[PDB]
Amino acid sequence: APILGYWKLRGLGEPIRLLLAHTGQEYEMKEYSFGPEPDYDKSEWLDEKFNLGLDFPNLPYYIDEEEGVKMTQTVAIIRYLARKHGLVGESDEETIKIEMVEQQAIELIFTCTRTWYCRDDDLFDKLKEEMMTILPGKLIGLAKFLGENQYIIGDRITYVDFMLYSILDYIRLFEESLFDEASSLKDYLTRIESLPEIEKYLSSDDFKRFPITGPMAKFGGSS
Amino acid sequence: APILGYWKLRGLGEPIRLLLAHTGQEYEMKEYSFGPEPDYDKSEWLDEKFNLGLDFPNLPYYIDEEEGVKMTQTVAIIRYLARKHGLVGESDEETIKIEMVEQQAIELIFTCTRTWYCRDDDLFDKLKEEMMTILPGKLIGLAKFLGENQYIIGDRITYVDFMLYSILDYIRLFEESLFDEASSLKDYLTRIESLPEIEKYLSSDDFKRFPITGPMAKFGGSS
Ligand SMILES: N[C@@H](CCC(=O)N[C@@H](CS)C(=O)NCC(=O)O)C(=O)O
Ligand SMILES: N[C@@H](CCC(=O)N[C@@H](CS)C(=O)NCC(=O)O)C(=O)O
Repeated sequence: APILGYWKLRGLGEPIRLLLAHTGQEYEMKEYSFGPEPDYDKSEWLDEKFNLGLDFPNLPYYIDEEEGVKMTQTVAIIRYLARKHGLVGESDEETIKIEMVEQQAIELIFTCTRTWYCRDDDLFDKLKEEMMTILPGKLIGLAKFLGENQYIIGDRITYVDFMLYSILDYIRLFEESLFDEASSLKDYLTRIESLPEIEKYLSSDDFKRFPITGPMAKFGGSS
Repeated sequence: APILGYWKLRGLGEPIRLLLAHTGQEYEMKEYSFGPEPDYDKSEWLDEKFNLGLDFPNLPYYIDEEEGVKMTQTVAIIRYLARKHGLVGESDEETIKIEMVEQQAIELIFTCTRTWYCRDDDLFDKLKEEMMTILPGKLIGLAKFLGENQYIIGDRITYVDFMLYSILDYIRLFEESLFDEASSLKDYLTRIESLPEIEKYLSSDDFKRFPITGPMAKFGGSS
């Protein structure tokens, strides 16, 4: 039984889980809980961080004793699963578009993370006003790149379609208004939400839209 | 004639340039300068940013009219060049270790960037203290992973060796002391610095260890 380990957060792990659900691959979900308020300690992880044989101990991690796989980097994990299930590029031309979108998606995660995890309230407002300036342009870039395609690379679904759903959804829940004039991307999310196994996943009583981030974060973090 | 476009900083562009020098590929370096103090305007870039036909306009970017390549994501760019010059994995097993190291290297960049660019003074101090706490453990992980290997993956150099060089060097310049319990990595930097074409590149009258970061940054922004 392959094992995916992560916090009880959508976070970075959700794209991987969406891919797994889509591809029908069975896995055990190993979840870690933070400690109580007001410090939300990571003892649950830190007591085991070095006992799993991981080279670069981190969450998330992916372990498959049967295939001798033991990894710990989100993008490395998802690319590995994508390669296995044929959800990668088939030309160098496709691979370029895909890896750009991958990296554009990760860029959105870093700009969102640097704000949502900000401790100072005054700095949070500066970071947010600043984000509200930056994000429309990124979403328009994505809409343009997508055009009238069903998925980001065409009518074939790729691993970055799952990486883009999660981050776009998180942003959506942060501020609907950012999508007020982006029906193209809202239509795209709805297309993904209607893939059978995704519908199944989002319907599960395990699934909840929040928490997205850790309990120490200003946005998300709170069921 | 391929064009690589970046600021006149080492930042995310340097790994790509180290690879290009190593592989003997000819390129034009298109550099952008910041404005005068104390605003350091980005006009040189922003005047032109959306007029280059890039899908996700950003620095760095890579353009090759001849092969119809036009990209804007550092990891995507370097992987593209790696694929073309055979500096990628030769099994899925190698590719896993490579992409882990890639992502571990990018993790180091995001930790150091979130600190060196910190707009607040109190948070900068906390982030620097947090960094000093986090980093020894990461470097030790890298030293262990490397062991008695000449390069990070083994005896064949890959693109993630150039990624790892740059970020380890930047960290070295930030605080030597961080390498006290992981001295294996200083030998590794020396091995990289002695590859013929790298030696050539680092010996150039155009090469300087600083500036690493932009001039608005709290560390690394001064030649
Ligand atoms: N909630 C964040 C991600 C949180 C997360 O996964 N953090 C990781 C670091 S990449 C972690 O806690 N690692 C465990 C450790 O500290 O060793 C998001 O939505 O992007
Ligand atoms: N010097 C920083 C990176 C600085 C950098 O390259 N910034 C990029 C962000 S990807 C930039 O200026 N891009 C913004 C743009 O092109 O508009 C480092 O240590 O890596």
